[PDB]
Amino acid sequence: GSSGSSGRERRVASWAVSFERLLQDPVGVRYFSDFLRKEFSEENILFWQACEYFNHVPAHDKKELSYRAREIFSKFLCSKATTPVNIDSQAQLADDVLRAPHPDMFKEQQLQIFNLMKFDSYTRFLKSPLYQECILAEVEGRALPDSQQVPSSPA
Repeated sequence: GSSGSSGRERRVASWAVSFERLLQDPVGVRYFSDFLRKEFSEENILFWQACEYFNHVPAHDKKELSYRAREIFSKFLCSKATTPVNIDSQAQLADDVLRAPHPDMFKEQQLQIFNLMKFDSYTRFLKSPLYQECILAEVEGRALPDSQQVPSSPA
């Protein structure tokens, strides 16, 4: 009797070797995201993604930078922002992002969350049974479930 799967390399576990692997892989994110939602911490990952989109934008290009900087800001970083991220807007970014943003400045904030979750969520994500769901299929050799399908409430 065969054991495990012979389809592709170990991706389920690859989400433990490092963080870069968690994102790089479309599966590691689909599951990670859901987890956060469990405790209404999506904003954590939602914010990070945004940055990547902003930072990527060149400095010269303002039309875009602004649109994003402002949106992203008033989105997570603001006084009445729906859900403020752990990050502190004390960086007086507004006054900046508003007048003239920076495709590098964010690099700092974005990183803040990256590490936060990496030690906040990323850590638990593995401790939780959800992540294991894919593990069993990897060690056993079965298909992977659907994060969304998985009930937030534990057994």
